Amino acid sequence: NXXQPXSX
Repeated sequence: NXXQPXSX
């Protein structure tokens, strides 16, 4: 998860 690129 995260607003970051595909991850988690």
